[PDB]
Amino acid sequence: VVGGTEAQRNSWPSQISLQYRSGSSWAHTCGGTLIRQNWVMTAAHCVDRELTFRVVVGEHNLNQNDGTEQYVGVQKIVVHPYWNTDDVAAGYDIALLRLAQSVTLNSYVQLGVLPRAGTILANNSPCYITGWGLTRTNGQLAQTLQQAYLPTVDYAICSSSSYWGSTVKNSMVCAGGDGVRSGCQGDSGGPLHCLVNGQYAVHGVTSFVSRLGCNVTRKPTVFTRVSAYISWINNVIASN
Ligand SMILES: *[C@](=O)([C]([N]C(=O)[C]1[C][C][C]N1C(=O)[C]([N]C(=O)C1=[C][C]=C(C(=O)[N][C]C([O])=O)[C]=[C]1)[C]([C])[C])[C]([C])[C])C(F)(F)F
Ligand SMILES: [Ca+2]
Repeated sequence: VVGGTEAQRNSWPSQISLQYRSGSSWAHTCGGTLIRQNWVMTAAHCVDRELTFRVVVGEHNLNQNDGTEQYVGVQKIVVHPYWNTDDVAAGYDIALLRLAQSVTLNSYVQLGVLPRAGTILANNSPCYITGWGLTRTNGQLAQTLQQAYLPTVDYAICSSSSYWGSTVKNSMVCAGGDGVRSGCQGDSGGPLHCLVNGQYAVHGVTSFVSRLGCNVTRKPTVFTRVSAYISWINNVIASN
């Protein structure tokens, strides 16, 4: 997250770090949100790959012992059936990951709240991204959870030619696009927390930003619109 600030240890307790085996040690590669105690929501393209995955909940500094961490393996990856690795811009960039045992909840570990199916935000909605991704284009990972105020840019505006054109669709959400603050690599798969009727809920999963760079004016960070995939989520979880 470029242009962020570091978050307080207990603000965003559904935040997770998704990591791989890197071999001898582990390496953050994306974010995720805790949505059940044995289930996490992240982006299909962060689990595209043949690596071993773990998840870390109660994580504030990726280095440094926090005193609050729980580390749990991933048992089972369900990618959207229509995701195609070649095409982030088609959408479906969404995956659920079954953990090997359920985490315990506390003040640093909590379940993400999901929007009602179908909800769409007004323009210029209040929303935060959070993550450990690069703090500059072609920079380095934060060591501490960062967060950045990114309000929404609605589908017609984000849709216009001066912004994403065509490449956005309506199964997606745009937020930011001011030139200063944005998502960046290593924030992929994590939450976009929006304020709606006094409670924060997770309305996006971080997907993509532009090839010219992370914080570019008029190319907002783009995310999977959670509210288009409610029924898919609940059907996976039901099934396993
Ligand atoms: C994540 O932290 C990171 N996301 C990405 O890395 C994603 C993964 C796939 C490519 N990603 C991009 O964000 C890249 N985007 C593009 O290269 C790109 C932009 C736009 C389009 C498009 O307009 N197609 C339209 C059409 O009409 O079909 C395609 C491709 C950028 C340059 C890096 C953060 C950036 C969120 C992680 F890094 F892990 F992946
Ligand atoms: Ca730590």
